[PDB]
Amino acid sequence: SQANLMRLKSDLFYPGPTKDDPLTVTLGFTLQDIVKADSSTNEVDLVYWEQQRWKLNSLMWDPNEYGNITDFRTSAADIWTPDITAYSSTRPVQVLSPQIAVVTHDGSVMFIPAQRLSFMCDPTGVDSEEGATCAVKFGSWVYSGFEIDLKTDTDQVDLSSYYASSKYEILSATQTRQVQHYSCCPEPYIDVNLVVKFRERRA
Amino acid sequence: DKLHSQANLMRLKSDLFYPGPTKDDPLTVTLGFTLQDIVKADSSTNEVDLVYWEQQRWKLNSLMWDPNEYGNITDFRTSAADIWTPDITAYSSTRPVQVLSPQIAVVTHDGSVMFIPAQRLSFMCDPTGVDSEEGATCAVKFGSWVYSGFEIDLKTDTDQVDLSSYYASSKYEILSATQTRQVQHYSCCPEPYIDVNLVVKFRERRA
Amino acid sequence: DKLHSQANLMRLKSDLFNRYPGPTKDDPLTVTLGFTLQDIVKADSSTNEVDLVYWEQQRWKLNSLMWDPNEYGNITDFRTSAADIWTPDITAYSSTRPVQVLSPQIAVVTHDGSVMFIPAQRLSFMCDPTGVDSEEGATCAVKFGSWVYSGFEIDLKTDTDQVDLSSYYASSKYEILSATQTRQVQHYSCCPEPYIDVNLVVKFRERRA
Amino acid sequence: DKLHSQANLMRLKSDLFNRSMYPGPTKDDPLTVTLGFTLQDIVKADSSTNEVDLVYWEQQRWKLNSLMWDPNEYGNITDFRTSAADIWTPDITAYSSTRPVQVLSPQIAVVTHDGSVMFIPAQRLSFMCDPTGVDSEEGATCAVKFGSWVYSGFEIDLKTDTDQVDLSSYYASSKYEILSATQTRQVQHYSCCPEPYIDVNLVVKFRERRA
Amino acid sequence: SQANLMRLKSDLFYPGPTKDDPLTVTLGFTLQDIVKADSSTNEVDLVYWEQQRWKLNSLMWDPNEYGNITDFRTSAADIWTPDITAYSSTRPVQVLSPQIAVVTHDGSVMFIPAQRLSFMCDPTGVDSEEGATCAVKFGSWVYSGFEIDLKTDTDQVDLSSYYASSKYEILSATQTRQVQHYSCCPEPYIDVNLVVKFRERRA
Ligand SMILES: c1cncc([C@H]2CC3CCN2CC3)c1
Ligand SMILES: c1cncc([C@H]2CC3CCN2CC3)c1
Ligand SMILES: c1cncc([C@H]2CC3CCN2CC3)c1
Ligand SMILES: c1cncc([C@H]2CC3CCN2CC3)c1
Repeated sequence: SQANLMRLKSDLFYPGPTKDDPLTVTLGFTLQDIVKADSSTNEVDLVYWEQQRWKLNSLMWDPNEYGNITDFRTSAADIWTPDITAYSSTRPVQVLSPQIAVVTHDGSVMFIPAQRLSFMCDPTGVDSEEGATCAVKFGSWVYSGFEIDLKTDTDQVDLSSYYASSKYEILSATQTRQVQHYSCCPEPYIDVNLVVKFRERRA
Repeated sequence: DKLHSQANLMRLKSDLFYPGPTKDDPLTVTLGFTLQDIVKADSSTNEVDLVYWEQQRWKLNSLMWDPNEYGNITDFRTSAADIWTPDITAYSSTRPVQVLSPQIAVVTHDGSVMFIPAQRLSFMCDPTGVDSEEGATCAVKFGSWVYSGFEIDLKTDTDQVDLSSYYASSKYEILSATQTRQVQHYSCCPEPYIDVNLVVKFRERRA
Repeated sequence: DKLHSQANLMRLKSDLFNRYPGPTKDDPLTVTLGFTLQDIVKADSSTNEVDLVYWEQQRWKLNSLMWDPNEYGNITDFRTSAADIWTPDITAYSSTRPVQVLSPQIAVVTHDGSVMFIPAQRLSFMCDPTGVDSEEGATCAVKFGSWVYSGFEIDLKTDTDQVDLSSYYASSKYEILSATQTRQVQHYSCCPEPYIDVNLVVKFRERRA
Repeated sequence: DKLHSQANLMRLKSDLFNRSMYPGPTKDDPLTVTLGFTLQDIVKADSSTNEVDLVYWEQQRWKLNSLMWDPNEYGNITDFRTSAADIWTPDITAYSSTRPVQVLSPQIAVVTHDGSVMFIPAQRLSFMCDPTGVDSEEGATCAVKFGSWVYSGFEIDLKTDTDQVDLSSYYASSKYEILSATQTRQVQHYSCCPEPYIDVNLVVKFRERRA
Repeated sequence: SQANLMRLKSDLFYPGPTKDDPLTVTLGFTLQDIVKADSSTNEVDLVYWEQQRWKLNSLMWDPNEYGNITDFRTSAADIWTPDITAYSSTRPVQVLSPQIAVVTHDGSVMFIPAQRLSFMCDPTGVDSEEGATCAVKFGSWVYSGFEIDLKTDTDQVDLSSYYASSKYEILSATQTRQVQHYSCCPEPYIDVNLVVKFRERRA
C-alpha cells in the first residue's frame, strides 16, 4: 500500500487559476477564541480555523488504479493553495497548526489552517450589553473574481468550538460573500466578510 | 577502526534513506509529557504558558535493520527532517508553539523512533482560583491535525505526567497533572478520533 | 480545453523565465509608486515611533516581459511569485523596525510587459506625535526609494500627489487630516550620484470617540 | 601567489567536504566537547514569571580525525573559517530555557589542521530562575545545565577547562553584578533512557548593582 | 547592455581572507536615531547605517571587455561579505534595508545595511546636562587581526542624517579603531568602537 501511495503521489506531482480556468474556493470559519481586545490601538486578536476547500481536475485519480486509495495527506507546500488573505490585519497572521492538506480521489482538496490574527477593530462597547461589533474581510490578494471565486456553505460562523472560558463571549458571528471594486484594477475581487459581535464575559 | 564505524553508519543511513500512515498501514504513536514549568498565567487574556518535554515514540518496519549487517550499530541520531514525524498538535494553542530543543530523533534497529522536543506553549486557560487552596484547573488536548484514529492511534505509557523535572522554584506548584487518551466520535465522520488530554491543577507557590 | 489553457500558461511562464540583471544607467527603469493608507495603528511618544499599515502599489515595465497574447491562447496576464521575477528594492529611509509583510508576495504581469506589485505592510518609522491631541494635529514624513539604485538607474514617479484614503480604517484611534506623496531628489554622504524618493507626508490627529 | 593561496584553501575545503563523511559521534566513535562560558550580562530578572535573561558567549571545542590535514600539502594553511552549516556541530542545549535561544553572532567556526574545531556563538537566553534575594547582600542564586539534547555520555562527553566562568568581558554597568559564576560537569539520568547524559552546570550568584 | 551585465556577472560568479591573503575592511557609521533608552535593563536601541568597504582582486574586470560597465548591483548573498558584528548586542541585530551591494570594476565593494540594534548601555545621566555615554564595539566575529583589519575613514560618526525630532539628541559620536585580546585565543582581534554621548532632547 505504501508503494501504491508513493506511486500515486509521484504520478500526481497546475499554474493556479486563470480567466479561462476559474476556481471556486469554499471558505468557512470556526471561531475558537477572542484572546485580546486592545482599546489603546484598536486591534483585536482572534484564534480561528479557516476551512478551505477546492477541486482540481488535475488531482483526480481512479482508486482502482491505486489499491483502493480514496485520499491522502500531503504538505501544503507540495500543492497549489489559494492566497486567502485578511484585508485588515495589523500583524502577520500566525499559523498555529501543521500545514498539511487532505486530497480526495475526486480531486477535491481540504486545507484547514488554525491561525491567530490581529486585525483592525474598535472594541468600544465591549463592556456593554449590546457588545462590540467588528468585521474583517477574507479573500484572494491577487486573483480577481474572474480567476478565483468564493462561496460559503452557510453564513453562520461555526461557534461549536468557541472557548467557553474566554474573556469574551460571542453574541453573533456571520460570514458573507462580497464583491468589491478597488482603485487599482478594473476587475472586481471577492471576499467573505466575517462580522463578529462580542461582549466581555461575566465570570 | 573508527573510520570503519563511520562508514558503517553512513552506509546504514544511505540504505534507509514512507508516505506516512494510512488506513491500510496504521500507526500507533505513544505520547508522554514531562512538565517542566508553568511560566505564566495571564488572567487578562486567559492564556497560560507551559514548558514541557513531549516524548513521542513510534515504530516503522521501513526503519528496521540487522545490526550485524552494519557493524553492530543498534541505533543512531538523525535530523527530524530526514524522517517522517507525527503532526501532533495542541488543539487550543493561542500562539505558535516554540521549540526549545534540537530537532533530532533517535532511531533504533527495531525501527522504533524516539523524538522528544522541548516546547513552550501558550494555550487557552482561565487561571481563576490559582490563588486559592484548591488551585486552578486547565486542560489542553494534543493530537494529530489531519490523521484519524484509523491512521494514527495514540497511546500513553501512563496517565501520570512526569513531574520529576518540574521547576521547584516556579511561580506555580503542581497539585496534579494527568495525561489521558481520549476517543471521540463525530457526526461528520465515521472514523474515531484520538487525543491525549493534558489536565493540570496548579496554584501560586508560597515563597 | 482547460488542460490546454493550463499548458499554455505553463508554456508562457516557461518561455519568459528561462530566457534581467536589474536597471542600469544605460537601461534605466521608471517605477511608479502609490500608497494606500489603511491605518495608523499607534503613536508612541515615549520613543517617537509611529506604526502604519498601508498598501504599497508598485508598477514598472520590462521589455523582457512582453508577449503576444495570440501566440499563447489569449493570455493577457498572469500571477507569479514575486521571487520568480526582479522587484525594485523600494525602502523606507527612516524605519525603526523591519517592515512586516501582511499580504502574499505575488505580482501580476501583463502581456505589455508591465508588472503590478502591491504588498500590504506594517511599518514603524521615526515620528514625533506631539500635537496629535491638538486641533492642528501632528505631522510626520517618511521617504520611500531604492536603497542601492541612484536616479540614473531607477527613476520614481507617482500617478498623483494624493495618498489613497478610500480604504482608511474609519474607527482608527487616529484620523487623517491630509496625506501627500511627492517625488524628491536627495544626496548622501556615501555617494556622488543622486537618489530619488517619494516623500509620504501625513498630518493626523486623535479621533474623537 | 595570492591566487595560489585562495586556490589552496578552496582545494582544501573541497577535499574535506565535497569528497571526504562524518555522521556524528557514536558509541564506537565518541566525541568529547570542551565547553566554556563567557558571561557578558544579566540583562533582566523577572520576578513575576521567575525568568532571567542572560547574554553570554558559549565556547565549544571538539576535534575530528576527518578534519585533519597536512599544512605542507596545502600551501601551509594551518586553519580556516567556514560556515557552521558546512560541518557537524554539537547539539548543545540549555535544559531549562523558557524561550528559544537567540543567536547574536555569525554562525561561523574555525577549523585547525589538527582537526580541532572552535565555535563560539554569542546567545541571549531566558531560563527558569527565581531571583528572590537579588536585592539582598547575599544576592540570588540560579543555575542552568547545558548538554547535548540527544546524545548520551557514551556518544558525547563534556568537559570544561576550568570551573571558573570567564567574567573578563562582563558588562561593568549591568543592572546586576556577579558575586560568583561557576561551570561544572555533571552526570545525570533521565526517565526516558537507560544511558547517562552529560551536562555542564552554569551556576551564577548575582545581585543588584548599586548605582 | 543587459547581455553585457549578465555576461560580466556570470564570469565573476574567493574563500574569504587568510593570513597569506588578508583583507582590510573600512567601516563607517551613520547614526540616524536613538530610539529608546531602557533604564530598567540598561539596553539602548540604535538605528544606524553601517557602511562597509573592501576590495577583492577576484572581483576586478575591464569595462572595455563589458560594454563600459564600471559598476553593478547584486544580492549580498552572491558574494562574500565580512562578518561584522556588535560585540555587546543584547538582541539579534535587525536589518532594515535590502541586502544588496555595489561592486566596482576595480574590485571594490560597498555595502551599507541599515540596522536596529539593542546593546548594553547604562543611560544614567541622560536627563542631565552632560548626558549619558555608551559604547559598543564592531568587528569580525571570527577573523583575527591577521586575517581581517579594520579602519575608519574618519573618527567622526556621520550625524548628517540623525533624526531631528528624536527623543534623544547627540552631544558627540566617534568611531575609533581598537586592538584587543580575548581569553579564547592568542591572536589579536580588531574592532571599531562606537562611542556615543547623548541626552534627552528638550521638546
Ligand atoms: C493586484 C495585485 N496585487 C495586489 C492587489 C490588491 C489591491 C487591492 C488590495 C487587494 N488586491 C486587490 C485590491 C491587486
Ligand atoms: C549605496 C548602497 N547601499 C545603500 C545606500 C544607501 C545609503 C544612502 C542612503 C540610502 N541609500 C542611498 C545612499 C547607498
Ligand atoms: C533522547 C532523545 N531526544 C531527547 C532526549 C532528552 C530527554 C531528556 C532531556 C534531554 N534529553 C536527554 C534527557 C533524550
Ligand atoms: C573565534 C571563533 N569564533 C568566535 C570568536 C569570538 C571570541 C571573542 C569574541 C568575538 N570573537 C573573537 C573574540 C573567536
